[PDB]
Amino acid sequence: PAPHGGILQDLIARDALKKNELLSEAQSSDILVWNLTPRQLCDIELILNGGFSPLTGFLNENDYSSVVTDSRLADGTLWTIPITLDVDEAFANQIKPDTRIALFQDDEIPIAILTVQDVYKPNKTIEAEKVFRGDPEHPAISYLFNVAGDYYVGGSLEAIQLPQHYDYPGLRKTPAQLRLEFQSRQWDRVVAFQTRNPMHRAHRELTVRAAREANAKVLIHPVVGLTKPGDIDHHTRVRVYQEIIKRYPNGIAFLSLLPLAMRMSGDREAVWHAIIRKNYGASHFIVGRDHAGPGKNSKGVDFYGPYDAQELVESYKHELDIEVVPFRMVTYLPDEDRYAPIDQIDTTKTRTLNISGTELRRRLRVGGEIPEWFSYPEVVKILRESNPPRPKQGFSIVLGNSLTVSREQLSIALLSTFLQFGGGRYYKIFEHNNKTELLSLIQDFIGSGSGLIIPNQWEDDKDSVVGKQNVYLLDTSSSADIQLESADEPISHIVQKVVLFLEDNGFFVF
Amino acid sequence: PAPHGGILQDLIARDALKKNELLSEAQSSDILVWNLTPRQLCDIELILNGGFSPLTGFLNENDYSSVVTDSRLADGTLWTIPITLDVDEAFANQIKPDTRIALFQDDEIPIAILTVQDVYKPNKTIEAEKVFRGDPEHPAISYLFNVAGDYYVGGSLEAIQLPQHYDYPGLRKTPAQLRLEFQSRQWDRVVAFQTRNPMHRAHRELTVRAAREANAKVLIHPVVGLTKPGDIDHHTRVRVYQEIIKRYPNGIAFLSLLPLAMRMSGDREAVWHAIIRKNYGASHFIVGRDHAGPGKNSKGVDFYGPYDAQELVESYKHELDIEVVPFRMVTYLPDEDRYAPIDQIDTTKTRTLNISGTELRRRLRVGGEIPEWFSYPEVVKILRESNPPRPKQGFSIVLGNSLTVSREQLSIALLSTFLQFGGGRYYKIFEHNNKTELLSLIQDFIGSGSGLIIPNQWEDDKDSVVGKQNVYLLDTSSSADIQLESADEPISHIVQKVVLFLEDNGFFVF
Amino acid sequence: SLLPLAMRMSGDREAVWHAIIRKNYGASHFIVGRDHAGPGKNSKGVDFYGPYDAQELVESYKHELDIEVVPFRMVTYLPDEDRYAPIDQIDTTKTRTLNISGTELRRRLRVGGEIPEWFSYPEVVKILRESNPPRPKQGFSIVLGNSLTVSREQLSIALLSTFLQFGGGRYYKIFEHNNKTELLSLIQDFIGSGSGLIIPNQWEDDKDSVVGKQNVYLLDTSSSADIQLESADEPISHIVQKVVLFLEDNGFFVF
Ligand SMILES: Nc1ncnc2c1ncn2[C@@H]1O[C@H](COP(=O)(O)OP(=O)(O)O)[C@@H](O)[C@H]1O
Ligand SMILES: Nc1ncnc2c1ncn2[C@@H]1O[C@H](COP(=O)(O)OP(=O)(O)O)[C@@H](O)[C@H]1O
Ligand SMILES: Nc1ncnc2c1ncn2[C@@H]1O[C@H](COP(=O)(O)OP(=O)(O)O)[C@@H](O)[C@H]1O
Ligand SMILES: [Ca+2]
Ligand SMILES: [Ca+2]
Ligand SMILES: [Ca+2]
Ligand SMILES: [Ca+2]
Ligand SMILES: [Ca+2]
Ligand SMILES: [Ca+2]
Ligand SMILES: [Ca+2]
Ligand SMILES: [Ca+2]
Ligand SMILES: [Mg+2]
Ligand SMILES: [Mg+2]
Ligand SMILES: [Mg+2]
Ligand SMILES: [Mg+2]
Ligand SMILES: [Mg+2]
Ligand code: NA
Ligand code: NA
Ligand code: NA
Ligand code: NA
Ligand code: NA
Ligand code: NA
Ligand code: NA
Ligand code: NA
Ligand code: NA
Ligand code: NA
Ligand code: NA
Ligand code: NA
Ligand code: NA
Ligand code: NA
Ligand code: NA
Ligand code: NA
Repeated sequence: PAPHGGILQDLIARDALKKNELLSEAQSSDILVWNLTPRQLCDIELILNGGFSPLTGFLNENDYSSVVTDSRLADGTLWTIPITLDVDEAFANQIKPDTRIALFQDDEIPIAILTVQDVYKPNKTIEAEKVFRGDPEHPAISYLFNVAGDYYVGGSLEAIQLPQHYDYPGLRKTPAQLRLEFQSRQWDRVVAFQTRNPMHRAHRELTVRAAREANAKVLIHPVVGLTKPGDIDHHTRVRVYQEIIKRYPNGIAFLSLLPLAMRMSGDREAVWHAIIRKNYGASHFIVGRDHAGPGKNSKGVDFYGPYDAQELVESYKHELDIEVVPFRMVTYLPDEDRYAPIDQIDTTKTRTLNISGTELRRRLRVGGEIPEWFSYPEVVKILRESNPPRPKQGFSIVLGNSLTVSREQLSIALLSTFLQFGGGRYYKIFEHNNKTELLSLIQDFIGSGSGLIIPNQWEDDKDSVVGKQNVYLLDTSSSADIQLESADEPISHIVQKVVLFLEDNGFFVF
Repeated sequence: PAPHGGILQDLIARDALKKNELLSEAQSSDILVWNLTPRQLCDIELILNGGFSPLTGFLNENDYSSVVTDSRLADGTLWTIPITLDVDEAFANQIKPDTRIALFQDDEIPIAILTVQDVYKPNKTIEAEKVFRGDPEHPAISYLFNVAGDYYVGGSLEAIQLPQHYDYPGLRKTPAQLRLEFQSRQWDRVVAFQTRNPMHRAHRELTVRAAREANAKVLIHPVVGLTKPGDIDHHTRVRVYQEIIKRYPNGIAFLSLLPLAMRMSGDREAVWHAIIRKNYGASHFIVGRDHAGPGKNSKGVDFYGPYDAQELVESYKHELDIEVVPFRMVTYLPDEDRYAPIDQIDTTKTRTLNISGTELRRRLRVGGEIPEWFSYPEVVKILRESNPPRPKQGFSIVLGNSLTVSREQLSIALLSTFLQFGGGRYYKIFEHNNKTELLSLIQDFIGSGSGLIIPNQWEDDKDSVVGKQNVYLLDTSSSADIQLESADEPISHIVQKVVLFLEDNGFFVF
Repeated sequence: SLLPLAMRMSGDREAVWHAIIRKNYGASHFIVGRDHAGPGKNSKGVDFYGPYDAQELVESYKHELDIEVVPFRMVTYLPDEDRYAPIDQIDTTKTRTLNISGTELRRRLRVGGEIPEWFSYPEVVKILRESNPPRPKQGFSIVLGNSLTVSREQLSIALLSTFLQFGGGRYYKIFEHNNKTELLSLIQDFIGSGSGLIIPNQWEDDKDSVVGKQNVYLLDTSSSADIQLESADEPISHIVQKVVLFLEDNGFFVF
């Protein structure tokens, strides 16, 4: 179909003969400069290549406002997710309309020149409530208040180059490129599948049913920009994707990475995804159970209904101009050894089985087996590889402040004890001396699979610097992970408590 | 047999009723204090428990001198290795005979009180030449000039407690304890086997032949103090030992760890080992090929003859008072599938096979297979565990100073590139800013299996702080590990050069 | 078809006989390969019959036998071509051959050694191993020599308790024969059953014939003892180690 708005806004192509000129300007000693944030680098790349057609810059207050209260741009164009350039009060104060800002990446690569139209201070509460449904735990809302700048700068863009990427160099197809790919193959019907997790049997089966139902070729269009905090990294996922694609019949599917920054905005996001995919050249778009949803909040309540996205997309049907292929929960059928949409089976006279993400996360962490029927073995291998079971995980033991025994001696005792177990983990007594340059390394080591023995706590003001994962506190405090009987407890006693704690949590296996 | 000199000098036992008193003195605000070095902690523990009988303190100039030129103590007692308390000029200058020094461990645990007899400044060249054969590459000589203090403090000792150890708590038997062990079992003939490497098939067979020839039980008495730089760590070895001991027939062998600090002093060391083992209660002592030798120097010449130790031990035969069980190179016989002393086979009409240490080190580093006939599979598994093949090893890439491209961008490019390979390694751009507190972590990460991308070199004055292993230099310099064509070489070009280099070196396997 | 014939191992004469027998049984052709019906070599290593004496004798009686003889030259293995063939059809010069002799096979079976996939079929080898078990599965007997001066009762118990701790499936017993042949004749039944027997003392020479010498070892100071003691009064623990290591050296024990 035609790109949203009718015109593919590939500004890289549009501004080709301006490149050298824009470049010089971007590099002048007088232009105002803003180094894009991660999500901003994600958004700007989708703007500059026509992925966000009709957009051609970041939303001004007029367009922004309409998107928030209307799910439409000011001119009425269907558009549900606001794409804005969020800056701080400091930077904002130097901006005036007509001003031109050079937007850099990594403070080194000139990306584009923004021509300021306005500078407004959005009401984050409204955006939170109206666009993301107001639950404070919602990924988009937390980002909105905890990461996003408080001032939005609207304005038109002029492309210099798309953000730089040194990984998966040829796989990040642009709308024009993809469109050219489908064309060289004479693909006039393509059903796109969005995804931010690894693909298992259910997915392969669901995408193939789609391909069969729609009579169209398959485009595995995974998101490699920004997803949900805690998701599997995209590298591991690309591997999973490249492997699973080999399970489809020869010549039926194409893999292209989308550098989109998700919002986990359930239904609104689905509408947005469809618009994006249309721009990229797709004729059909899959929308399954809880599309783009962030699951449930800590209270166990749903951020979105399992089919809210499908319903919203359906209501915008005659406007989207891209065919939606909706799916009901695709589950496993033991007795027939096959998958199928839940709406096609009698959940009464047929048994179903389902390993949820939580359940999978758990198996991977315990080294548990994952059913041959659940996912393909190569996929699971890749997953285990970057999401190792406890006996391969790193950790850190912190000698609480309440501790009254010799910290030096207790440290050594823990070190020498861990050492005898053997098994391949690296251990170290890590003294941070409250130096954040050190505190920031604690997780790098845990991430490397190492066991760190930390002689003492760090200032509360520095706590943010440290990644709490696999970081256990040894103290008499009720809120200690490994609680001591008393601050003066004999070392050997403490050592056993710690060993048994770590062994009870899978770090040690004898 | 009786301990050397006739009296077991278990000073812990001797000074039992002085402990509280010595303790108080050691902790007085007026006594001179010296924190023992690693080798000194190894030596003092062998002195305090009677392992170095007849010694009861560190050698004074008279005794030291005799050992160096006579291989005997001043009184004529056969003794080949000098055991001295080496301190620096600063400390030495505060010492006077009759002075009492409190010797601590980790600046916290009071070990003993030394009563100074003298303070002399040895001629390290004579000791080097006369005791260790003068080759500068010799482990004991290098230590002598590079680590040992320049002033020796002779004097008698008074025990407070043996150095503290939190690992393998019950396995470090003292001479008295071991003697009691052998006794409770009614072992009146025990052949001891010294070792600082892992034990393979040859070892098991040779120690069993010894047990059969000598009609004695087997004592696997491994060194866990200090050995040769580069040796397998003692923890990995203790595991190897505890595993291999299960291959001997039920009730024939005993394992006890010896906290001795080796000198790699070939023949002199063998004589010493025999004296030590006798003190510990052994009736027989094995002395095989190149006993306690450090191999060859970089020039490929032998530090000691393959049987120099056997010959020296043989010349001191009637003095040692402990039976020596000599062995000729024990090798493998393919066709008969068995091991045997080289002196018992016709190297003419029978074929032999031998995987040397170098060869083994190599296989372990490439992930190569180790013959079922060479070592036991569990042993090899443990070895692989702590001596992982390249695809599991950590490394560091250093952006040379000559580099002219963007260091930030090249770093990110290398990061993103390594990331796509997947496979379990952790990567990080590590900025040290010449801070030694950071430089000193480079090897901790390499040791943890991580790949570090270092944006720039460090001051030459700080070079010592970093462990050179798996640390590669990317530069135009002729002496660069990964040599660049030119300082301005395009990033993608550099990235490929680095990738292929790492892949050529086993770090990456596709 | 099974032939209840009692062989004579009479090489060439026997081959002629076999042909006559097979003809009676209805055969039209009879194979006569290398060293047909020969008993190998005597202890001195000399051949009882030439490798082809049988073929030659059969050939001389050719027109009388009235049954066709199909002679074969040593059929051997060819590694590089992975196939068998008569030695007379290959150039033992430009082609390499391999051969696992009976002795060699007997040996592998006794040590639990592997037998090449190319030598025999795996099911065959399994069946062979089953009834010709490797040493760690074999039975044996230790005999406390007459020269022994230590307590026979105590040494017996010591050996019993020691073997017991090794575990692994073998059955052990102190077997007193009291020179009764009805008992001596059971020694091999037990060895044959895989058991380890500890025999407190020797048996009269007149009864020696009654016992099957296989896997029966003599512990004594005598020069002709299988496990030689240093002295008749050697302490028990010392003797026990000597015996254990002897048995382990002979594959009976594997740790
Ligand atoms: N079991 C399932 N049944 C139907 N649809 C599914 C199922 N699992 C995943 N999907 C759909 O696959 C697509 C991508 O899956 P996933 O990455 O987990 O979520 P997201 O929608 O956040 O990208 C979504 O449209 C989702 O609704
Ligand atoms: N293949 C061998 N043949 C003969 N003796 C050997 C062999 N391997 C090891 N040994 C002997 O085993 C003992 C311990 O071996 P090792 O740990 O390698 O050396 P070290 O003497 O430095 O502890 C030494 O007496 C050594 O000479
Ligand atoms: N490798 C061989 N090459 C040629 N002939 C063989 C070979 N092996 C066995 N034969 C022949 O197979 C027949 C039966 O073999 P075998 O049972 O070992 O001997 P026997 O003649 O005593 O029954 C004999 O004719 C023998 O010569
Ligand atoms: Ca704010
Ligand atoms: Ca729900
Ligand atoms: Ca207390
Ligand atoms: Ca010096
Ligand atoms: Ca040599
Ligand atoms: Ca140039
Ligand atoms: Ca012959
Ligand atoms: Ca006697
Ligand atoms: Mg990009
Ligand atoms: Mg989902
Ligand atoms: Mg100690
Ligand atoms: Mg050696
Ligand atoms: Mg035959
Ligand atoms: Na249309
Ligand atoms: Na910079
Ligand atoms: Na509100
Ligand atoms: Na349709
Ligand atoms: Na709903
Ligand atoms: Na538990
Ligand atoms: Na003596
Ligand atoms: Na201290
Ligand atoms: Na020599
Ligand atoms: Na003597
Ligand atoms: Na002797
Ligand atoms: Na090479
Ligand atoms: Na003949
Ligand atoms: Na006839
Ligand atoms: Na014929
Ligand atoms: Na032997």
